[PDB]
Amino acid sequence: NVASTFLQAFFQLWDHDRLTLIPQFYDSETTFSVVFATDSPQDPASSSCSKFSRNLNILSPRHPSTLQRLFVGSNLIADLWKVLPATRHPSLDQTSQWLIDCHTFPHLADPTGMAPYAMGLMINVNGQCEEADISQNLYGTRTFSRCFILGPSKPGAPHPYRVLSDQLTLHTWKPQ
Repeated sequence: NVASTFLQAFFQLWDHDRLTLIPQFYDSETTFSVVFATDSPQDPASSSCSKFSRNLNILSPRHPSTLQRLFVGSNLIADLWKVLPATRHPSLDQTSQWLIDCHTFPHLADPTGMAPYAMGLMINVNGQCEEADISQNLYGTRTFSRCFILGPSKPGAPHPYRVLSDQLTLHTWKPQ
């Protein structure tokens, strides 16, 4: 199971050494997205994304009830990831915590040009984690859904597969 192998490594790194993930799996073609709500009072990630978008003037005003999405190109991924809260994810060994779906996506082009089509992998992850922001002194449990789109990597890549798209949706944050 490639998804389990990828997610086990991905989330362990995401907790302790996330920036390592970018050179390994991410490239110039990749896009990263975060969906969050402005309404939440004690949400650390929402404030982090909100401040980040404002600083780079990326933010576009919407109704408070309306959901907000922040998407960044390859150059901005590292800086955005830095700002996001520290997280501790439960091991995938605990089946109750994670719901993982892995599906083939045979619509991708072949970078080599050797074959007409290239095999693509789509990974959807439902999980929970412990989000802590020390500077704010905010601690809580997060509910999230994350979607990965995997395709064949470009030449000189560390790994055979790369992340074409990464979409993170922040649903609920429970204090203490």
